[PDB]
Amino acid sequence: VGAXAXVXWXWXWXWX
Amino acid sequence: VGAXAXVXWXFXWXWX
Ligand code: NA
Repeated sequence: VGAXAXVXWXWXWXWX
Repeated sequence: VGAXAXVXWXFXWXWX
């Protein structure tokens, strides 16, 4: 849990 | 739904 890649908040593919 | 900022897959903060 923290910063980098995976899932959650920020840039890439999903919803916003 | 798609690419850009928000929740889902990618970079930033959350789970690896
Ligand atoms: Na995200």
